[PDB]
Amino acid sequence: VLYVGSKTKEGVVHDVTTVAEKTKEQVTNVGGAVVTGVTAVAQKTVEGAGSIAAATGFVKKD
Amino acid sequence: VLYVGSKTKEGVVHDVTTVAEKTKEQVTNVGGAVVTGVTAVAQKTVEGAGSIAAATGFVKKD
Amino acid sequence: VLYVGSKTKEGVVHDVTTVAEKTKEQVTNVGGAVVTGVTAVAQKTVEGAGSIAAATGFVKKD
Amino acid sequence: VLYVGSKTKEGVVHDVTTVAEKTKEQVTNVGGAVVTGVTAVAQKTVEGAGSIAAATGFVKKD
Amino acid sequence: VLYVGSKTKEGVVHDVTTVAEKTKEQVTNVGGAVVTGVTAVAQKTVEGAGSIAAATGFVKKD
Amino acid sequence: VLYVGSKTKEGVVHDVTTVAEKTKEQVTNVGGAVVTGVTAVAQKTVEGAGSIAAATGFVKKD
Repeated sequence: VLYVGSKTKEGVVHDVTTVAEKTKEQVTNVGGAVVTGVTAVAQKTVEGAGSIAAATGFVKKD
Repeated sequence: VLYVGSKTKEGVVHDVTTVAEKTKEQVTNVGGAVVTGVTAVAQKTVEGAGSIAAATGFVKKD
Repeated sequence: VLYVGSKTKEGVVHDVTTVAEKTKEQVTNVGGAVVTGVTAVAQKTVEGAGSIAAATGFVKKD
Repeated sequence: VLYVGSKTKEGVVHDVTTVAEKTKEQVTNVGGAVVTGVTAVAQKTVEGAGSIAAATGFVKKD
Repeated sequence: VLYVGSKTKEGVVHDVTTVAEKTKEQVTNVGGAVVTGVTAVAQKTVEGAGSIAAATGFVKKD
Repeated sequence: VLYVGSKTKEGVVHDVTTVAEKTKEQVTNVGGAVVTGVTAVAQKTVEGAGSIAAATGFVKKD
């Protein structure tokens, strides 16, 4: 194996643009999970049994 | 293996731009989790059983 | 293995830009977790059973 | 005018790959110009009368 | 004018890769110009009358 | 004018990779100019009349 003048990009996030203007936003939350923002997760390896990799807005009442 | 003039990018986040202007935002939260901001997680390796890698807005009432 | 004039970037976050102008933001929080800011986590290795790697806005009532 | 999370690329050259293997190449040159290599020119502005912008393999016997 | 999380690239050259293996190359040159290598020129502004901007392999017998 | 978390790249050269292996190269040169190497020129402004900006392999017998 050999790379010459190359580029590898395993597991990335880029160029996320969010323009929000003139916004009203009310939220009442009891017990649950409210997610209103921007999220960006970048993982190469996530190993494991029962694992929860990159949860967002999660409610687990086991 | 050998890299010449190369670039490797395992597990990265870049170029996240969020423009917010003229914003009102009210939040009442009891017990739960409210997430309104910008998040960026970059991990190469996350190993383990039952592991929770990069949770965001998480409520676990086990 | 050998790298010549190379660049490796395992597990990084860069170029996170957040412009916020003219913002009102009220938050009442009882018991839970409110997360309104910008977060950036960069880990190469996170090993362990039941581990919680890079939690953000977390409520655990086990 | 305003750019948000943008990219401008006025006048560029990129991703020029030339693989040459097992090559014999003889050149005799008298008076003239022999050009056998790879060239990449990138200019934003070249102004002027009679100007010669980015000549390659040029012979001028005025 | 205003740029937010932007990128401008007026007049650039990048990612020029030339792999040459097992090459014989003879050159006899009398008076003229022989150009066998890799060249990369990057100029933003070149102003002037009669100017020669980025010549490569040039013979001028005026 | 105002830049926030930005990048400007007026007049640059980058990521020039030249791998040469097992090469024989003979050159006889009388009077003229032989150019066999790698060249990279980066100028922002070159002003002037009759100017020669970034010549490479030049012979001028005026």
